[PDB]
Amino acid sequence: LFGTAGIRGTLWEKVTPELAMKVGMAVGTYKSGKALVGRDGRTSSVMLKNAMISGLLSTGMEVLDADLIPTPALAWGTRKLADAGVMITASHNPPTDNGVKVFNGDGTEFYVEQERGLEEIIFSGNFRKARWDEIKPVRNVEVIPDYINAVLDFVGHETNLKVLYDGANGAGSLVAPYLLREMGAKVLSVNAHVDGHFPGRKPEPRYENIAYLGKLVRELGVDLAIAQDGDADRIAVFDEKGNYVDEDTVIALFAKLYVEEHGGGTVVVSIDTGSRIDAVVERAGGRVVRIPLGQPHDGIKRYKAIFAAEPWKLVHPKFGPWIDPFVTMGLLIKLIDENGPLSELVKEIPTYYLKKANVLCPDEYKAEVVRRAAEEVERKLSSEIKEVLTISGFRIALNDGSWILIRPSGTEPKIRVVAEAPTEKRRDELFEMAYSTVSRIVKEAEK
Amino acid sequence: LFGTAGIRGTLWEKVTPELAMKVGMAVGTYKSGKALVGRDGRTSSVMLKNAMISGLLSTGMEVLDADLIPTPALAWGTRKLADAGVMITASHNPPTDNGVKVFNGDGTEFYVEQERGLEEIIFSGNFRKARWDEIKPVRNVEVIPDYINAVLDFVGHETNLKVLYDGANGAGSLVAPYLLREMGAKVLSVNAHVDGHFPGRKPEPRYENIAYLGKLVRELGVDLAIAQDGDADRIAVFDEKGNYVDEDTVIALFAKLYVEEHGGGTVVVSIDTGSRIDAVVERAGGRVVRIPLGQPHDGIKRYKAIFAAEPWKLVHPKFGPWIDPFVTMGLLIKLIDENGPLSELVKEIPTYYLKKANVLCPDEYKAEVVRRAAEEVERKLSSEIKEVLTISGFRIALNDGSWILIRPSGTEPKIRVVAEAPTEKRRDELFEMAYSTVSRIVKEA
Amino acid sequence: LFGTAGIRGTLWEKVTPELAMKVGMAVGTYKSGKALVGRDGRTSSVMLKNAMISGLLSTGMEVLDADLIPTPALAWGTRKLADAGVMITASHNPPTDNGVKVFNGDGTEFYVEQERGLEEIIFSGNFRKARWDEIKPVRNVEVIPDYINAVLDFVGHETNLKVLYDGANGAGSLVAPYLLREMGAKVLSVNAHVDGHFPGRKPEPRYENIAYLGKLVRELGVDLAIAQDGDADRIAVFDEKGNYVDEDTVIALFAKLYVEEHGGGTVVVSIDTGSRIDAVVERAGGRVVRIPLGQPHDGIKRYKAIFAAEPWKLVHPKFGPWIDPFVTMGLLIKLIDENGPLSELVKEIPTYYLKKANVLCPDEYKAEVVRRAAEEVERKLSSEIKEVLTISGFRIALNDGSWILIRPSGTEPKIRVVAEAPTEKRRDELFEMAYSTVSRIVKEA
Amino acid sequence: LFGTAGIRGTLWEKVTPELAMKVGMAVGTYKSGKALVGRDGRTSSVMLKNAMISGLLSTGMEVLDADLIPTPALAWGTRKLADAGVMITASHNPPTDNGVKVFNGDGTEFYVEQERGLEEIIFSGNFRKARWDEIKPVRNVEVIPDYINAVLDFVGHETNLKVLYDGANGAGSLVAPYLLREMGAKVLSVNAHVDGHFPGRKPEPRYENIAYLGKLVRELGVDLAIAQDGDADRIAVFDEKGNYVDEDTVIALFAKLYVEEHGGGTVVVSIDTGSRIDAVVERAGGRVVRIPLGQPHDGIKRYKAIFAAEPWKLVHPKFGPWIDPFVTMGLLIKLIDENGPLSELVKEIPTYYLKKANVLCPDEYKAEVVRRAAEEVERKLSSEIKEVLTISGFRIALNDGSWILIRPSGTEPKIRVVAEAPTEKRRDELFEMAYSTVSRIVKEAE
Repeated sequence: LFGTAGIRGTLWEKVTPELAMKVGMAVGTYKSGKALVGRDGRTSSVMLKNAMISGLLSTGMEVLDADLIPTPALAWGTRKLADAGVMITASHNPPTDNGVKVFNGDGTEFYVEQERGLEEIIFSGNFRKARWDEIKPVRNVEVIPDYINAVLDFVGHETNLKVLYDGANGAGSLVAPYLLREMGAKVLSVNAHVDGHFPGRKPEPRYENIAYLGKLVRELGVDLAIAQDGDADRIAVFDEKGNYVDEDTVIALFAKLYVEEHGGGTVVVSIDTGSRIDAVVERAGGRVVRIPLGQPHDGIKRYKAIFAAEPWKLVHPKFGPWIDPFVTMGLLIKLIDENGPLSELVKEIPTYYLKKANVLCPDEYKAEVVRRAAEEVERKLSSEIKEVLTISGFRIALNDGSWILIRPSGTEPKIRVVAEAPTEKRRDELFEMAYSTVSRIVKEAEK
Repeated sequence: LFGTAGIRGTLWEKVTPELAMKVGMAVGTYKSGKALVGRDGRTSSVMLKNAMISGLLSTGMEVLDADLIPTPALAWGTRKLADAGVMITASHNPPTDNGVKVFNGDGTEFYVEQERGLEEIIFSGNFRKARWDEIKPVRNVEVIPDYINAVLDFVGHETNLKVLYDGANGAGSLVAPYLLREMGAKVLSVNAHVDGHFPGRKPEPRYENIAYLGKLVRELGVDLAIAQDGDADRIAVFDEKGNYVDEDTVIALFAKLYVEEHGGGTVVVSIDTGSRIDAVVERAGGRVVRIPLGQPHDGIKRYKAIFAAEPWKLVHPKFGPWIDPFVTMGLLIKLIDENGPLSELVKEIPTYYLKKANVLCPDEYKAEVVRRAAEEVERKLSSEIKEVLTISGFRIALNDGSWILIRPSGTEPKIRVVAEAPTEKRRDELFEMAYSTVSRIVKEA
Repeated sequence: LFGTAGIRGTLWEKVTPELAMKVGMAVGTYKSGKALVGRDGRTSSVMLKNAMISGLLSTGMEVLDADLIPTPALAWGTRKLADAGVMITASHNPPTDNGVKVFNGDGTEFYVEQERGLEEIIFSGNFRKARWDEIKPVRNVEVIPDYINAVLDFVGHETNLKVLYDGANGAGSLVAPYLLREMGAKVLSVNAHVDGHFPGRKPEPRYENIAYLGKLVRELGVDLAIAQDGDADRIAVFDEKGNYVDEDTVIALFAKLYVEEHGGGTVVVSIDTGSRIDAVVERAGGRVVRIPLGQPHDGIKRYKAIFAAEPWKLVHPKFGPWIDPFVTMGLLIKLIDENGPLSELVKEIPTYYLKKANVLCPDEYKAEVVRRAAEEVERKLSSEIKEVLTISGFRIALNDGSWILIRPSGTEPKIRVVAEAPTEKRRDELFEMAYSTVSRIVKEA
Repeated sequence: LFGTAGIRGTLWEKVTPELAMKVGMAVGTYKSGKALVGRDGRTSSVMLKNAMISGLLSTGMEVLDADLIPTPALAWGTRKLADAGVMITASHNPPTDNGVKVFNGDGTEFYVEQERGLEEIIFSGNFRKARWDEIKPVRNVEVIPDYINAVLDFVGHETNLKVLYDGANGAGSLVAPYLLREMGAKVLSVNAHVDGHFPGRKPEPRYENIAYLGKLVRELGVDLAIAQDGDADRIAVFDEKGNYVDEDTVIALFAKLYVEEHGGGTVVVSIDTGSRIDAVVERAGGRVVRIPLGQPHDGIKRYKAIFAAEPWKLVHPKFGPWIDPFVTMGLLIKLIDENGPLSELVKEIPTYYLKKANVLCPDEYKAEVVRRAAEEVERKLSSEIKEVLTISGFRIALNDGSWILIRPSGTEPKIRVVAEAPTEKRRDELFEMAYSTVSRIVKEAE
C-alpha cells in the first residue's frame, strides 16, 4: 500500500472508499486518542474523508475534522492537537488519483516500520472495535488561521515585495495568499480558486507545467513567483526576470543560509539532488549526507541535521519536521529583502548541468539490470570515482563533482537515469554512457 | 437484510460501517439523481452516516445531508427534495443497535421488489462507480423548520392546551416541542435532550416503559401526554386523568373521525389491531381491510383507503404516505379543542380486552407449528367463525366480535399469540386456550 | 446601565439592539485583543449577539463566537481563550427581557470601575474605530466539550446515581445532562430542550416555580433533582425524598465540606444568607464574613476565602472565580456517593426558620425609609444584639443566633424584608414586627 | 443615503454599523416576510452584515443568511426565496468603503420611491418592533450552486474555449470559475482568492486597472479574458489577441443578438452609451431608448425592453430583472463557438471614437453651469441637432451619429463631459467645443 510519500493511486483501481475505511480502522488499532483529519480539493476527497472518518470513529478515536487544508498545516495541526493525523491527497498526481498520508503526534510522516504495521493490520482485518458507548462525537476545528500565525511568528519578517502565487487550484490557495498579504506582500494569484478538476494546469509544479509564469513575471513587475501542487507540500520559484530557479538552486540557497548561520552542521538531501548543494555546504564548512527520496524528516533524527530537502520539498526543523513551503516562501522573501534580488542571489550558486530520462524495463528484471549496469559504469569511470552510494540504487560520484544516478522507481515499470557535471559536454558524455549502458542491458534480458 | 421496516441489528454483529457503505453503494446503483440522508442520535449514527454517504457519493448520486432529523421529516424531505432517502436508525431498539431505512422519492419506504434488488446488488458486489469528474459535492440542508411549517399548515389549528412531551432522548426532541409551541401548546418536555445512551428510559413507548407519565400528568395538570421512539415515528398518548390511551383507542379515534367527514370509505390497519376499530368504522358507514405489519401505505394504494395504522403508527395520506406522528399529535389536540377532554372522547369508544404473549419457536419450525395449531383452533370453535385471513399467519374472527391471531414473527425466533373479546372472561378463555395449543405443539418436534 | 450582576431589562424599554452595539463598542475601547461571545436561548439573544459582535469588530477586537453556551462556560472559556467575555442573557428574568454580562480575561465579572468606565464611554460616544485593514475575521469556537472535560477532571468522581435535571428550557440543557452522563449518572431531564418561550415554567429556580419536582422525585425514584435558570448560572436541589433543600442548606453543606477539609479557613456568603452557614462553619473552626449580593469572588480576593456563595450561586475558587453550578452539581453527587443519601446529609445541618416578603417603595424613598425604619428596631432589641452589619442596608444579629434584614433592592422599586430564628415563634414575631414597621414609615411621606 | 446604485461611502464617515442596523430596521418597516442577506469580501462586510441582521430581526422579518455571495446571486436568490434582499457591498469602490444595496422580492433593485420611503423611516426613527415572541430564528442558506445551475440551464451551451477569469479578489471568484468549468471551459483564474485588501488590483474593471490581462491573453493562448468587480455585478472583456473590447462594443454584440432574434424590439441603454448600439439596433429593425445610469432594470417594465445595459452592466430580462454578468460570460462563450473568434465578431461592430474628461465645479453651481453650457453648445450645433435628451444632464445627438454628454455627477464637485463621433477629427473638434465651453463657464461663477 505505502509508496515513498504515502498511499497513492488511481480511483477505483487502488484507491477506494473501502480502503480509506480500512486505513482509518488500522490507524485506530495502531494509534489511539485523537486523529486530526484533513483533505485536498480533489473530486474524490470528501468521499474518501467520510470513509476514513467512519473507520477512525469505529476504533474509539476522537476525530478532529479540519476538512480542506494543505498537508503542512495538517502536519502542524497534528502536532498541536492530536495523537495521529490523516491527510486525503495524491499531492501532484492527476485528478483521476487520490491517496492517504498518515502522520504521528509530533507531525512526522509515518516511518517505514509504522507503514508495515498498518498494512499487517489491514491484511489481517484485526481492527480495534469500540463499544457503542465509547464512539466519540466528531469535533470540527479551524487550523489555517493558527497555522498562518505560527508561520508569521517563525519567519519574523515584513515586506513590500510584489509576489506571483500559483495555487494549482489547490489547498495552498486557502493559506499562501493570506500569509504573503499578512507579511505585507502584494499578491497577484493565479489558479488560487480551489477546484478538483485542476483547470489551470497539471498540479505538479514541474517547469514544463508552470513555464507561462516566467512570462507573467516580466509583464507584471513581480519580485518572485511561487507555485505549488494540489495539497501545497511542494514549492517552485521564478526570479524577478522570469528565470525558473531550479529545485537544486532553491535547496542550495537555504543549505548555504543554514550552514553559514551555524558555522557548519549536517545538511540532509535526497540521493537525486546534485552538487550545487555539496559545493555551498563544503565551502561554508558543513557536510552532506544523502538518503532515499521520500523521508526528508528521517535524516534529521539519524544525522542531527539542521536542514533537509528533496527537489521541491524543504524541511525547516526549528519550525517542525514536516516539509513546509509556507516557511520556505516566507524566508525566501526575507532572503531577497535582506540581500537583494533573487536573480543576483542565484549567481552566488555554482552552475551544474543535469540531464535525466526514464528507460523502460519490466519489474521482474528492474533490480538485476541496475546492479549489472552500476558495475559496468563504475568500471568505465574507475579513474574518476569519489564514492558509490547504494542506499537507493547506485549514485556514482566522480572526483570533479559529476555524478550518475541509476535507480528503479518503486511504482512505474522502468529505470530512472540521472547524470550531472560541471560542464554541458560532460553532462552529455556521462548521460549517454549511463542511458545507453542501461538501454543495451535492458534489451539483453528481454531476449 | 431488510425486515418489516428497514435493516436493523446490533453494532459489529449485523450492522457495520462496511454494510452502511455497501447500502449507499447499492442505492446509487439501483437509483440515480439525489439522495437525502438523515440520522437519529444513537452513538454510532454519525459513523454509519459517514460510511453511507461515502457509498452514495461513489455512485455519482448527489447527497443532501439533513444530519440529525426524525424519520417522518426524512420521508417528507425525501419527497420535497430527492429521488431517494436514507435514514440511519434502529427506531426503538437499545443503544447497542442501529440500522438503515431506505425511502423512494414519493416518501414511501422500499417495497419488497426493491429490497431484494438491493440485496442482490450487495451480494453481487457490482456497484455503479462514478468517474472522478461525476462525484458531486455534499449539500447541507435544514429540513426541520420546513417540515414544521408543513404540519402546521396541514393541521391548521391553534390551541391553549398544556402538553407533556416525552422525546425518548431522541430525534423528536428537535421537532415536537417547537411544533406544539407554534400551535399554542404549553410544553413540559421530558427526555427532550438528544442522547444516544437513552438515559431517560428504553426508547420504545410501550406503556411499561412510559407509565411514570400517568402520575406526572396528574401533578402537572396537563391535558394530554405524547411519547415517542428515538427516531420519533411512534406516538403513545395519556389523557388528562393520567390514563394510558392504548394503541387501538388512538387508531379508533382517527378511524372514527376519518370515516365521518368522508361519509364512509376504507380504513387499512394491521392484522394485530382489534375490534375497537371495526366497531366505530361500521357504525359511521365505512369498511375495514387488514394487511401484515410493515408499511400501512401499501394498503392505501391497494385498497384506495383514507386512513391506515398499526399500533403506535398512524398514516395521514392527505399529508403523505409515511407514518407521521407529528400530524397525529397536531390532530389529537385539534380533536380535543373542538370536541372536549380526551378521557371523554375515549369513553365513546367501545371497550374490548386484549391479552398477548410470545411463545419461543426456532426460525426453522415457525410455519410448521402455526399450520397445525390454527386448524385445531378452527375445529374447536367452528360454530362461531365469522372469517379467517391467511395473509399473515391466521386471524380467526368469531361471531361475538372476539378474534384469535396466531402469527409467525420476523426479526425474532418466536410465534405471536393474541386474543380480543368484548368481556374479560371471554378474553381470558380464548387466550389461555390458544396459548396452550401452540405451547404443546412446540413441545413435540 | 449596570446593576449588581449585569445590564438587564425589558426588550425595547432598556435593552435594544442599539444598546447591545454601544456595549460592544465600549468593551473594545476599554480593552483590546480577543473577545469571547456567548448567548442564552431567549428569542432576542441572536439579534443582540449580532449587534454586540458588530460593536466589538468595529474596535479592532478579534471576536471568538461561542454562540449558545451557559454563563459559567462563557466565564471559563474567557479565561482559556480571550481578554474579555460577553454573555447575551437576563439569566432568570422572564422571556420579555434580555441583558449583557461583561467578563475579564481571568473570568471575573466586570468590577465597578470597569462598569463606570464603560458607561462614560457609552454616554461620551468616543469609541475606538479600527482602520478598514484592522477589522478581524470572526472565529467560531466550540467550548462546551472542553468545559465539560475541565469540570469532570476537577470533580474527579464516577457515580451510578439516578438524577432529575430541570434545564428551564435554557443553556444548561446543552451541558448538565452530558456532564452528569459522562460521570455515570442516569439523567432523567425535564425542560431540557432549549426554548426562549420558557414553556416549562418560570426560569427562576425558586421553590414555587419548581414545586412539581418534589412529587416527581418520588415517582421516578431518583437520588437527587437539580434545577437551573435559563443561563444555567443558578442551582436549586431536591433530595431523594422529594424535600426541597433550601438555598442556605446547600450553601452550608459546601461550607461544612470546604472548612472541614481545610481545618478552618474563611467563607464569604451574601448578607441575606442565614445562621445555618454561621453554625456549620464555627463548629468546624472557620470564619463567616457577609458582603452584598453582587460577585462572591470580590470576597475571595478581599478575605482570601476558600468558598463564597449567595442563595442559588456557589463559587469553587480552586476551579475558577465564577459562579459554577456544574462544579456544585458534580461535588454534590460525590458528597452523596461518599456519605450516604442526601435527605440524611441535610439532617446534619442545624434548623432555622426563615420568612420574607417585599414592600413596594419608590426609589427616592428607599435611602430614606430603610435607615430610619432600622434605627427603630435597633433600639427596641438593643439588649440581645451580637452585631449590626450596615454594609448593605441593615442586618441586626441577636445573641440567640436570630437576625432581621431591611435592604433597598438594586433593580426594583421595593424594600426587601427577611427574618430568621432557631424557633417557629421567635421567627413569625420578628418578620411581622419588621414588615409592618416599614409598611407604616412608607405611608408617612 | 441612496445614490446611483445603493448606499455607498467611506467607512466611519457615511457607512457605519449604526447606519446598517437602521437600514435593516427600515427594510422590515417598509417590507414584511423574508429577507435574504448577502455580503462581499470587504474587511468591514461581516461587521455590517451582523448589524443589518440585528436590524432586520428587530422588525419581525425572517432572516435567510446567504453570507458571502455575488450581487447577481443575491438578486436571483431573493426572487427565489424572499420578499426582500440585502447585499453588503460598495461593488467597485476601494477597500476603505462599503455600502448597502436593497432588492424587492422579484429581484429588482429598489426604485427611487422605495429609497425615499426608507430614508424617511430612518430619519423619523419609527421602525416596526417585533414582540419578543415574534423574533424569528436566522436560517443559513446555500444559493451559489442553485444559482450556477440556473445560469447553465439558461445558457444551454457546452464549450472547450480557454478563458482568463480575473475575480478582483471578490465574490465572483466563488461562482464564475465553477460556472465556466461546468460549461467545459479551461479556466485560468487571476485574483480568484477572496481578499478584502483587493491585493491583485483596484476592483473596478476599467481598462487601466486590468490592462495587464491583454498581455497575459497572448502569452497564455486564451480565447477570451473576463474581468469583474468586488461583488461581481460588472463584466469587462479582452479578445484572443489581447484587445480590450470596450464596454459599448460588449453592449452592441448583445443589442444586435437580441434584436436579430426578435426581428425588432426596444433596447434600453444608459444616457452615456453611444452610437455603436444605435447602429446595430436600427440596422436590425429595433429602437434604442435612453435612461439615466443605475436603473437598467427600469427599462424592462417602463419601455417593454428585450435587453438593457449600461457600460459594464448587462440585463438579460428573460433570466431576470438584474444585472447578470454570469449569463453574459456564458452567452459570449456561446457567441464565439457559434460565430467565430471574438476579435472577428467585434469587427462587425461599427467604429466610433469617444473622448471623456471631468471639469471641477463647486456643487452650489454645477446645475447652472451645465444648463447654460448646453444651451450654448446646442446653438453652436443648431444646423446639426437630431435630439437633446434632458432626463439626466444634457445629451445632444447630431444628424451624423455624433453626440455630446454634459452632466453633473450627483455625488462630487465636477461635471462629466463625453463626446463621440464617426471620426477622430469630429471626436476631437466636438470634445474641444464642449470641454472648453464648460471649463470657461465654471470660472465666471468663481
